[PDB]
Amino acid sequence: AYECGKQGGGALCPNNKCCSRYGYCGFGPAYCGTGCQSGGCCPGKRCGDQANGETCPNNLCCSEDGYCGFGSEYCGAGCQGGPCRADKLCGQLCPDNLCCSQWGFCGLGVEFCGDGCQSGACCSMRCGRQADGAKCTNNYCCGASGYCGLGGDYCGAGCQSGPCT
Amino acid sequence: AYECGKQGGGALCPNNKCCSRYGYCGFGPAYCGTGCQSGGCCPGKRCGDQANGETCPNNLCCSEDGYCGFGSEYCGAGCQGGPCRADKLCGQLCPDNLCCSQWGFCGLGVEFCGDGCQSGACCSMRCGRQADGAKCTNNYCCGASGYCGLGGDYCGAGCQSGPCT
Repeated sequence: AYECGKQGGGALCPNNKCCSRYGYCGFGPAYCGTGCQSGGCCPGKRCGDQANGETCPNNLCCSEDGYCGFGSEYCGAGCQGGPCRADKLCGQLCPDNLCCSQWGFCGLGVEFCGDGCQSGACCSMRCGRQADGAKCTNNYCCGASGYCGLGGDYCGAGCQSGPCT
Repeated sequence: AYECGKQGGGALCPNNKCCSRYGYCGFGPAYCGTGCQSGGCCPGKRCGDQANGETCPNNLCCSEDGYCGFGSEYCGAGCQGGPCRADKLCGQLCPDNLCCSQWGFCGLGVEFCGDGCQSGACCSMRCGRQADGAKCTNNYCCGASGYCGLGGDYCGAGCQSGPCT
């Protein structure tokens, strides 16, 4: 029955719905208030230096004061995680599986994850006996056919390296 | 069994993991490639004026070209959705259940969703008998105790107004 959070295998709700303390999605005090696991919690979940380096779920911004939300108070000056308005440098893996572009910036989409992607959720990174025994970054699995990724297709049968099985 | 997407009741994967065409979370082409439902798809899902107004899952930014991603190419100049670097005004709902603050800006966290929140995922907007018959915004449900929200706690038993079941 559970939809989200610890009870639902770490799933997130869609469209910023709060995951209640019991593992169901919705809005209002029962979901977003005390015990809120993810989504648009009110107040925002603690993050960053104020929570042992935890990032915000759902790609929220971590404010200077270590709360998760959106808007200039969260993503602007002093933003310490998520989609901050400042460019995010990398070389230092990107947080939350963001791609480190050829040019050393974090993001998602082909400009970041496509050709020249260094790390994170790259589109097509080669590994294993297909790529000279090359290793995957981010502790991803090398798949049977020599692509880096995660999930059963890469970590399951024929997995060459990384956290197989 | 299913984790995400249509098969997983619309749930999102954590940490920008891609939801495969079969409703499982991971990275690499099997998950992020053709049929990718959410997460860090590559290429990014179509969005905005290139997808009938649809917004990016997981609060990704919609680029001016109508692709979902993060970084300056997506969130910066020309961004048409998600956590764009530009402030977003409201008064005119906010997209993706973002709160419209009393000052008419979209975001999440207490500065937006707390005192004076006009619409979206407000922390504690009163409604129903307890608020002299006041209505909820966003087609939310008014719960039995007179708070606006969504999910079984508000739309279920005791629901006063909005799309009760």
